[PDB]
Amino acid sequence: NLPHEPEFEQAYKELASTLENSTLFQKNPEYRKALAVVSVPERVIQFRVVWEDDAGNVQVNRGFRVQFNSALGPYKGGLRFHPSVNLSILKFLGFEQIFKNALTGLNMGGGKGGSDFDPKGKSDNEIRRFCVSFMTELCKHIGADTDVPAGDIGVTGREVGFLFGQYRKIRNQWEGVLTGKGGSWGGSLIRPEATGYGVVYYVEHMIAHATNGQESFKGKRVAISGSGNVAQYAALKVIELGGSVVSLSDSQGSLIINGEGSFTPEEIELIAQTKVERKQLASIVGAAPFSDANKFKYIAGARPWVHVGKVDVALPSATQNEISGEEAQVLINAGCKFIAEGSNMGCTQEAIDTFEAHRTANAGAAAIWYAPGKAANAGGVAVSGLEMAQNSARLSWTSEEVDARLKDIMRDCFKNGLETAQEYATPAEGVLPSLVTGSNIAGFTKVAAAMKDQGDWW
Amino acid sequence: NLPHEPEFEQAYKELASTLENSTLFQKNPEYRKALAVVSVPERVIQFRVVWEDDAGNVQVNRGFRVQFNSALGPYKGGLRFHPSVNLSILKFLGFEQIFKNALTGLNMGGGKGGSDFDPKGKSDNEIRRFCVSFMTELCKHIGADTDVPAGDIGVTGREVGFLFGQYRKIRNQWEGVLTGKGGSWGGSLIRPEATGYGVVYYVEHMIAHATNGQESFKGKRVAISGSGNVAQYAALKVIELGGSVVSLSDSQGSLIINGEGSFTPEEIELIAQTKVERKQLASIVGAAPFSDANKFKYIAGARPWVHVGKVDVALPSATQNEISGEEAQVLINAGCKFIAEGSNMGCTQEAIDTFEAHRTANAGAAAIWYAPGKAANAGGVAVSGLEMAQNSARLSWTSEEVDARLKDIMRDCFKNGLETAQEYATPAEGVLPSLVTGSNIAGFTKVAAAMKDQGDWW
Amino acid sequence: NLPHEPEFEQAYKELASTLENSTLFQKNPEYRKALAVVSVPERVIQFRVVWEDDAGNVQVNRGFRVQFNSALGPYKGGLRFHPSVNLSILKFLGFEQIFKNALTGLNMGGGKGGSDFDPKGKSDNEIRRFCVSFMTELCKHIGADTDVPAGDIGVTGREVGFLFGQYRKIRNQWEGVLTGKGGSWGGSLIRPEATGYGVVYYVEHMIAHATNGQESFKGKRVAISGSGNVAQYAALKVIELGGSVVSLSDSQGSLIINGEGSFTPEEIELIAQTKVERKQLASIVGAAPFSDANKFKYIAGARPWVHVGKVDVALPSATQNEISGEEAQVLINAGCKFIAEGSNMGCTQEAIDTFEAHRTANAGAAAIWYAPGKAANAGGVAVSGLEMAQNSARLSWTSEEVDARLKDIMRDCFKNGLETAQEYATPAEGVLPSLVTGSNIAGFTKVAAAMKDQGDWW
Amino acid sequence: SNLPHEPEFEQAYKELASTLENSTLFQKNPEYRKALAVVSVPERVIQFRVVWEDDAGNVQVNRGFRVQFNSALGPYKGGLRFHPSVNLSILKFLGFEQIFKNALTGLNMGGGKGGSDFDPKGKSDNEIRRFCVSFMTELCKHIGADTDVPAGDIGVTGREVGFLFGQYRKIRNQWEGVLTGKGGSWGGSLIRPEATGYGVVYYVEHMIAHATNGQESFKGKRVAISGSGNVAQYAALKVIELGGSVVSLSDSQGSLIINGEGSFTPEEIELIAQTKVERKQLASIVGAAPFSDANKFKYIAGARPWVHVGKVDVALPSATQNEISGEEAQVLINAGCKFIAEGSNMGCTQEAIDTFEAHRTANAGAAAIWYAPGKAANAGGVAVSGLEMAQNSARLSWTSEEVDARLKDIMRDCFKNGLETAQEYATPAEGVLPSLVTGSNIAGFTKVAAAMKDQGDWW
Repeated sequence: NLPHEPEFEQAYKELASTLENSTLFQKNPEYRKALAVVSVPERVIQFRVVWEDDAGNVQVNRGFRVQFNSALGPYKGGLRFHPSVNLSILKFLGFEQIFKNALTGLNMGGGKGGSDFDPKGKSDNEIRRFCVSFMTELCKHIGADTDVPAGDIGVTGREVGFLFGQYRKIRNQWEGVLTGKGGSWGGSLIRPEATGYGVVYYVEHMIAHATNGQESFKGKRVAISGSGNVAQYAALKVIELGGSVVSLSDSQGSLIINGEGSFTPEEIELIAQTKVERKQLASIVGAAPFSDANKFKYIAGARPWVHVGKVDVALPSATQNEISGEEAQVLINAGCKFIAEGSNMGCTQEAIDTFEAHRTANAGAAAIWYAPGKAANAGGVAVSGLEMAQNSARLSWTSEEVDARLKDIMRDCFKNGLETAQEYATPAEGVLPSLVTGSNIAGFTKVAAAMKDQGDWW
Repeated sequence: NLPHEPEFEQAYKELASTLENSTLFQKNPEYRKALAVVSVPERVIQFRVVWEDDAGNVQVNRGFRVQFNSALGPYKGGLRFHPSVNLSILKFLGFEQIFKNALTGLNMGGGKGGSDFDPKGKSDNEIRRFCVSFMTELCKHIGADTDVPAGDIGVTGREVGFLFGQYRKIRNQWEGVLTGKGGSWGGSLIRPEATGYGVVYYVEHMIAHATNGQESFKGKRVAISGSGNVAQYAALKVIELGGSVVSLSDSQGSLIINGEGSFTPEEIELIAQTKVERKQLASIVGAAPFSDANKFKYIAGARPWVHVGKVDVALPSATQNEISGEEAQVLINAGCKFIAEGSNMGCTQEAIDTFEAHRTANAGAAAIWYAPGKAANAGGVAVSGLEMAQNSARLSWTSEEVDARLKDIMRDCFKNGLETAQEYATPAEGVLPSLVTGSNIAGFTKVAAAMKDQGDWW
Repeated sequence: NLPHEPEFEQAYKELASTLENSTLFQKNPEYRKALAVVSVPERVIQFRVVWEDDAGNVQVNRGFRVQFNSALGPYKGGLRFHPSVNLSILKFLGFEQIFKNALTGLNMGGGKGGSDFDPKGKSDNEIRRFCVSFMTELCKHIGADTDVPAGDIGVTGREVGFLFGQYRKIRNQWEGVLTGKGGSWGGSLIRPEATGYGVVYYVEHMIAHATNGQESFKGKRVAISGSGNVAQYAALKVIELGGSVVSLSDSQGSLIINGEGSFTPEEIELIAQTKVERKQLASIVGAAPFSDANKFKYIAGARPWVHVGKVDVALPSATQNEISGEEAQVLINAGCKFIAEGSNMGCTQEAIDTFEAHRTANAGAAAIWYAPGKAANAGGVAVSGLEMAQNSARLSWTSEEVDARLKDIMRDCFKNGLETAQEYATPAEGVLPSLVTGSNIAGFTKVAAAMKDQGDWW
Repeated sequence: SNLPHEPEFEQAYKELASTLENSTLFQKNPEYRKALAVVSVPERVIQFRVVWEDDAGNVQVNRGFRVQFNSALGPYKGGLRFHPSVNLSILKFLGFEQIFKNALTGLNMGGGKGGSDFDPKGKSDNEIRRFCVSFMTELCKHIGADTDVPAGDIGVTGREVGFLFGQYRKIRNQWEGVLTGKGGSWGGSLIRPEATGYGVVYYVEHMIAHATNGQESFKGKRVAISGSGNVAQYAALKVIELGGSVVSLSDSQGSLIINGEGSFTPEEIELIAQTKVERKQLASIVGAAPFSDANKFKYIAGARPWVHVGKVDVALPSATQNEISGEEAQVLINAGCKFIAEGSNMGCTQEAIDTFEAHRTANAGAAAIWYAPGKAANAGGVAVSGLEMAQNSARLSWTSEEVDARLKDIMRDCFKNGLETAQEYATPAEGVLPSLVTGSNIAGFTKVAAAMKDQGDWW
């Protein structure tokens, strides 16, 4: 009899239902066996981790690595360091990573792990001492051809460092065992720009499809939210591609372009610099260049969607639930034909249905086409693939070579949605398929077809 | 004393007798010692396989992996499941595969394995359990840096899958350990088009050498027998290069182009469909577009060769023994300058002799040039290389890349045979070198020299 | 107490010095702790080697692998068979290899190894037996991901193959375990040309920076000394890039041009022909094409430098101490702006000094710029990385691809110097940074930061 | 070849070649001269940087060594020393010597030594632990219960062997006899703390029986022991159990001697032991009973005991290395001493051994002082190491008597082997005691090089 894993049970249940709400089990009833086999993890290793504080007292924590599926590649997925962390939670995140990884087209499996060690308040020494203990046991079960972890909440560049360093010390091997590594020791160019650029390349593959190769980002006006990695870099891509960034935002208010024009790459770098020193957009409007009142209007308390006027593309990249149902409709009245999430769960369920019913009711390129986070924002995941690719050759690509390849990888991710929705939720003649509905299913179907080829089920 | 291995002994003779009838041993008489050493296998694992049939009974079969030579690369060669299988047979096919893999210039060794297990009348369930057991032992002695098997008789997608999955299960590693793998779990694009395209690419390099790069496939008429995947895809690549595909065939008869012109790509495809439907060419000529008497002429019970008129290239891609002595001479009467086996052993010994006695009699592009199977149709073998390349970085290539690279590899195959005939079987001045001789020796020399470099012999 | 290690102790002291003559320890006084930690090798293997002579007597020699630092990659570096060999000498060379290797940008650590085994006067059968015995133990501590050794004094192609083959037999793996491999069994194209081209490309990147990208080698008069492959392949590349090779020279004398005009490839192939036959430059001047006193002019005794009139670029590539203080001054008065080493210790300390004190005294493109051997002749190292890169996919590149990539590695190498010099030895405005100082620090800082990232020090 | 200066080693090598030359060996077996050049180079030496962290959290660096010298007879056996004077030279020397010593036990046990130059002096248990953790993280690659089984030495005791053991088990994930000197509940052996001390007395008591044609034993015998750690403690106790008297112990600060004719008692030895636990000195314990009593005891500051005990029969140096020189050798000759063997490693300098072996040549019979070398006589602690492995493999914990019975046997056969080896090859004049030094060195060398020849090491 199972224990209570409510975080996982729901993630399980969300998948089942979307597979049932589709033609997948009419055309292949035998894929209920796939769901049954796939949702038991292949392997879970739990381990005590004993580490020492700056005072010398003993401290105990629980370390986990859920290694869910490896049919399409080595186990791949993040490490989480947070006092909430437990099996139930890492399964929920392992499970989903199978299918979000699978959706990219790369040869990557699915897993997640970490510990309930709480890095808040700890010194860098304490972190280093814990990482060293964590990796002393974890080194046994990973490797560049077996399991390739990465970062997540409370594990970034610094901890990836400590973990890589101790893997090496024990294993006597330099290899792509971890991703999100430093640039001099097997890290990848276009990592910081990965999620920003990846969203833009994805939407570009949507445009060409809907417009039969006739239109692109060029000429288009693009309203964007947020000002961190994700917005900055999606903004820079629109610009290089001859488009128009017409809005940025932070949590206190929106900076939008007055009339026709865009942000320039010079201006975006200013906004970055102030986001490094953690100053809010209202603080830079009093000086040049943002003081120009003919170009910029700063609106306080406001998300940008209602203030941008006529827009063609919409890119939330700030937080979750930053587009409501009333903002979805205003976006539709404003002529916006495309929308993707740079941020995870960026659009509310209300707004999602609003985009999907509108798509449903408008044949072709009169529709507003929506892309969920799990596909459009997988540029971070894609570039991890390319880290390992380069790590395998022990060689650094150029920033042009990674960038170009990143785009191709968002095409495969685009294709996987497009083709799976055309097959399992066939729209009417004229109508665009559902990239959301396609993208919740494609991960499962690639992985289950794989599992059957390999005798994991029958 | 030695055992009886007629299959191996026969193939060992043929190579000795190729090698003796040349200058190889007058320049390097010590290379006789390489011959003695190379033809004793580096390693051979034989093993019992106990497996359960659908009725609950114990079944016993013999498992084999002959790992012959690894000087140029790790062991490369297929698995065969047929009741005929035994050490001698595998030692035959594995010995050959050393030299025919070597001939490509890719870094590949030589081996062969499989079993006396008979897939005839076996449920897919019985196949899976045999594959799971056969792998349970085979996994100890193989691995991507060590020994990389593939398909052969009785082993294709189904078994390559079951074998891969069980390897993954025990070894806990995702890697290029088998080839002919699925598209989603590490197969290469251009896998089906690989033998057809490779033959066409081999011929292209014949044309450039033979005319100094004044000619190509552009403007030439190509006779092609066969109408399965090799014939199909060779005809397509010909058409892509500006060539005319003037014939297709099957066991019952021939479909030829009337006068001048070519098959189009949508005509190959229609044929390919009706081939999947298991119906013959004679049955589609009642309808359009093959009912056009201006364009097509069905000929029952004929091979295409005498009925195509004047022709530039010929591509045997149906069966063994489809060009007789009479048909070689008719192709020579019809001005055909290039003949190359897409099918295996496509030309009968008299056709080969005819073509060789015509080359010796005609300096330059006057001569008909024959290119043998082991050289012309190693494109399935070459894309096995490109499958492995990709697997390593865990990154799919494009069609455009895999395809580009195949031509490169077929250039190397061509160069190896060409140059080896200039050196060790030197034709008179202005007369083309022998690609049959070249290609039966190039293998041996590359390995023998490499073996020496490595202290395998001295 | 630590043993007397004079050659290592001096090499440590030189670094500690060049690190002190900089802002590095001001800006980061913690990095002194790196110099401490880094300068004790991660690991050393010493081992008895017992091997048999042609008479059948047991002979004993010592074998060493210093695995110094593995932060930027797996250990990389040469093996040396010379009777001087001890730990101290290999410690010295390994130490410097870590920093030389980091300079390229590539993911290579640093090591050295070998034995006191004397090849001088040993038969090719004894070398082979020692290699087998030697590699029987060493196999245990190297591999394609741990340590990739190579050649040095006493270890060429022949020895390399003997080492490769015994690693194959034991480990039963074909991998990129060594570099300098035969072209059939994992070699790379552009190996011979590596140092010569490498040099030229580094000077092309210099030009580019020092003329804000408007000049290249196009139009430039280029002084070369030497006439072995290094000068020859530097001279072919200059000419490939639209530049003029106006001198070559042997130890006996110098062949130069009269006024405008330059060496042609074909004339270089005659100097290459007659340098294989061990004959001198003075001998070939009797005949055409060199006998043409209008184009060419042989000067016995002399080096090129005073006789080549006005010149732009100066590539010493013959033997040590070949540019004195005074020839530096003449190179300066001839208008030379660029000078690299292809031959190690090509410039004398006085000439290095003249070049730097000239650079310091002449803002911008008025300066002569001196590039040091460690950065300029990193071409053989670069291609070592590219050889491995190729062995990780079992797929060899074209000459043109290895050539393109050798260029970019030389760019990274330039960058690393230039940027480190801009940082830790800031030049005055308009003055070029010191690449000698650049390349001395850049190695250490790159390896030091990575060690901190990976918690090897704190 | 360039070769580094390893003075301690080179000397131990040359002296072995000497004692083997000075005998009928290489005439009867001239091919063994080839084993000489082979044996004396090590099979494998692993060096490694050890990086660790002090209580303030500052980085510290140290040098790690394991010398794997010979393995023909067995897996590499021999201790770990943590002392600031440690280098490859010293470890090669201690390594080399460990080979023949382990061969003399008659258990299938090779030779080697390792350690670090980490000084435990002044350092907290948390620092040592953290040191052993980083030390073992690298060493775990090159050792194993069928490969290399290290042990204690100066700087490494039961404390450090626990720390090291536990980090092996973490990384490698096997519990095994990959070390010795272990605690009684996690693979340890009974009699390990007793073993060296017991071993030397056991050995010496066969010297008595032989030299006295069965007439005498330790019964009656006054025996001058040096040192006051575990070796001298249980050596002393073994002499008191066998009817002898112990008339001295000592530390680095001084010697504590008997007055008149009595002995140390187990009661006293136990107190001296608990004093040595806190690591207090012999000068700190003579100012209250039972060591005040100046009719039984006299405490001497700065002195080794030898001149102060007067007339002695046996001498048992168990303090530290090079504690006996020619001066003291002659002092023991003049004291009527007839038997001497070291408890401590390498207690007698070459001068002592030249003296003792000159003395033996000169005087026939029971007038000779007879010296037993280290490799033969203080192999009791290392014999019991082999039995610790035996017991880990057997997966059982043998009784005190069973181990003792086996230790006993081991030192018997070693004495026999040494005695019978010299008798065959360095044959004495009539009456004259045969050389235990030349005999023990041959018997081991032969066993090693003979096993090496068979295994294709030399030919």
